[PDB]
Amino acid sequence: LDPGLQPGQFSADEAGAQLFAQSYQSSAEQVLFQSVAASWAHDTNITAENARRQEEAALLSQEFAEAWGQKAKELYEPIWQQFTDPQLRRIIGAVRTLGSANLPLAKRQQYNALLSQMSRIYSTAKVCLTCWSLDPDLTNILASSRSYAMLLFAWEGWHNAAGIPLKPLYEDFTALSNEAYKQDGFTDTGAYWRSWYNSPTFEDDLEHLYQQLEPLYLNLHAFVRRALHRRYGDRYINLRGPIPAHLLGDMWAQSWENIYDMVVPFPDKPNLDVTSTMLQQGWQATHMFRVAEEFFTSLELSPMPPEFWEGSMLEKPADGREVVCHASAWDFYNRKDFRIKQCTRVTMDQLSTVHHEMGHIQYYLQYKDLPVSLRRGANPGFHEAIGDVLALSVSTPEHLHKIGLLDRVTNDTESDINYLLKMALEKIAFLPFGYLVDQWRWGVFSGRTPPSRYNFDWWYLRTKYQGICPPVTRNETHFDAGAKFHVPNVTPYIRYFVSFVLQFQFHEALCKEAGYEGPLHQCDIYRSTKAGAKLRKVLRAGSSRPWQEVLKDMVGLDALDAQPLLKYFQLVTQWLQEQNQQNGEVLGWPEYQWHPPLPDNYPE
Ligand SMILES: *[C@@H]1O[C@H](CO[C@@H]2O[C@@H](C)[C@@H](O)[C@@H](O)[C@@H]2O)[C@@H](O[C@@H]2O[C@H](CO)[C@@H](O[C@@H]3O[C@H](CO)[C@@H](O)[C@H](O)[C@@H]3O)[C@H](O)[C@H]2NC(C)=O)[C@H](O)[C@H]1NC(C)=O
Ligand SMILES: C[C@H](N[C@@H](CCc1ccccc1)C(=O)O)C(=O)N1Cc2ccccc2C[C@H]1C(=O)O
Ligand SMILES: *[C@@H]1O[C@H](CO)[C@@H](O[C@@H]2O[C@H](CO)[C@@H](O)[C@H](O)[C@H]2NC(C)=O)[C@H](O)[C@H]1NC(C)=O
Ligand SMILES: *[C@@H]1O[C@H](CO[C@@H]2O[C@@H](C)[C@@H](O)[C@@H](O)[C@@H]2O)[C@@H](O)[C@H](O)[C@H]1NC(C)=O
Ligand SMILES: [Cl-]
Ligand code: NA
Ligand SMILES: [Zn+2]
Repeated sequence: LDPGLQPGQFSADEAGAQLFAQSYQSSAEQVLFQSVAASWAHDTNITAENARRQEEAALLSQEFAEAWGQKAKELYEPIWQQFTDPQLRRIIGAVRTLGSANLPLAKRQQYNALLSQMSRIYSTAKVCLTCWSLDPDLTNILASSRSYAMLLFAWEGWHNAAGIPLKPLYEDFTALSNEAYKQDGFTDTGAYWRSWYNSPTFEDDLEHLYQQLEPLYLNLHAFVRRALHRRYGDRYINLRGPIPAHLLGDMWAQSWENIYDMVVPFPDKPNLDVTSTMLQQGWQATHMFRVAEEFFTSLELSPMPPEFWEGSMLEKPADGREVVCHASAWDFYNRKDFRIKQCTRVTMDQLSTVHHEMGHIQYYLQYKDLPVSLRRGANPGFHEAIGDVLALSVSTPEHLHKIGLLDRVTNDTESDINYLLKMALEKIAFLPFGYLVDQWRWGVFSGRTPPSRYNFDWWYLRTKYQGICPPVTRNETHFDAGAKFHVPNVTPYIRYFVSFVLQFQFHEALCKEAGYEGPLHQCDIYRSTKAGAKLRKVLRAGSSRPWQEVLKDMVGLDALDAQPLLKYFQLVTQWLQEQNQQNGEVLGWPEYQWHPPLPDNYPE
């Protein structure tokens, strides 16, 4: 560790702790910068040499964390929790958590190499028949093919290609992860991840929210399944069974907006999927980012800096390069560089993704002057919800009209149902998946799910929550969890479930603040500078204050609450119920064992 990056001496008291944190800050920014830069060089240009550089950057970060972590303990262990400066308690709190820096060097190198290889396997996997990548090829097939066999080929090929090779590495990762966080005093890595919400009743709180949301999901499910039956027939759709996992428009069945064309109740109202118009009008990636930016400046939030437009990767490279395509927003921790890396396609759902990612950037811009340790969301759910909140306004027919993507506007009950259904396919359908992923991982971390039940426990949860089944037989050679990015990339998931609740709480608060008086799902906060100021206050706080308090100041409540989401969707909730009753549907999938047959001519 460079002389310049090592900790010196400070008095063992609060005034010295302030001096400590300031000195940490100065060297931390240099260490984070080099680490994020090496990650960037790799992820926008995957090569062995880039990987080796990234691995060395990670080791350097571990060394830093160890020196400053050990020093924070040495000087402040008896007294940090009693400090008068609450920001300073949070900073010391973060600095003394060593994580992977608790590993001896040899396990460090093994841990870093495992992360690097899991990521390289996920992002370079291909399905060959001439090889299809996940982005754009397999995404497009899953989104717009309607051929059972083609969808099955893409689904099965992806799951096999990414998942199977990941399993030995993921087992070794899990062991070392646990070994690391056990030395910081947690039972397993999952306990550590859960501690970020600082809520003794976290798991119970989540389960109480899910119980209120599940009826909506059950009703959406029944309706969609019925629509699928009418297209695919009773051989491949069981009206009392789970839905085959390849038919819902997405590789993970995680959101269903791409099958909107199959379920839309009133098809001679305005077409609410504007992808065509976007293509017809010749939208490019850059237009999508500029349109998102302009929403943000309409609120008197910050524009993207020059360094964002010069630095970002906003399209998949056409040169020789292999890249990580999964969309991400990057803070280089130097108060100056911020970038998005996305293999942007010209679709409506990607317009939302652009907003999601710009939400991350906007947070980075607003809190960049805080101490590095506080440069994060009030909780991880907050960071994931910013961009989605704006995208709720953008997707309203009224707003789409204003930006030239919808000629006709209508304000009638049929158009509303169409709109709310489209939104339920995006939002309601995700809830079970958003909940289940970390249940899987918590079980793996705690040892409840050993390697010998990875796929068994995955599909138990996928069926339990989502009501889907694999369209071909799976066994424990398969590692279907590892065919989802966040798993080999070691990115927590529960944040997305929290996000999907939070974003409706935020939407209701910002619509109220903007003076809007109509139904929640028709609110557009565009150009509301009052809404901007309320949102800006959250962003600027970073993690400096308890998330419960930040939320209370924003929405008038100190807890996650499903009531705003329920109110948003009220009309379609009522309507789907009535439709399912009228059609004689069974809610749920009591034939839980059912799986579809293979096609006759398959794979050939
Ligand atoms: C789409 O249409 C709805 C419904 O509009 C109502 O019924 C229609 C058939 C017409 O007769 C309309 O004239 C009628 O308002 C619109 O929602 C309605 O918005 C208004 C305000 O924009 C709401 O009124 C407010 O009520 C509060 C008290 O509760 C007062 O303090 C305010 O001064 C204001 O009068 C009204 O509650 C609301 N009604 C419903 C059904 O919720 C909706 O705004 C419109 N959509 C768009 C995007 O224009
Ligand atoms: C596109 C996005 N990408 C992550 C990237 C997270 C990441 C963290 C650390 C290193 C690399 C990447 C994000 O920015 O958070 C995403 O992964 N989802 C958002 C999203 C948006 C709408 C609906 C659901 C979700 C969940 C999630 C997903 O698509 O699975
Ligand atoms: C992708 O990364 C490689 C390194 O892994 C880059 O190649 C280096 O480029 C510099 C400047 O042209 C050369 O001096 C080095 O000798 C190259 N190293 C190797 C081992 O090839 C490459 O330029 C990167 N590609 C892009 C488009 O950024
Ligand atoms: C796991 O499965 C592999 C591939 O085939 C799968 O199982 C057979 C029986 C078919 O039903 C097929 O549709 C499935 O996808 C096998 O090659 C493998 O040996 C199986 N068992 C083990 C222990 O890996
Ligand atoms: Cl999280
Ligand atoms: Na999609
Ligand atoms: Zn995100």
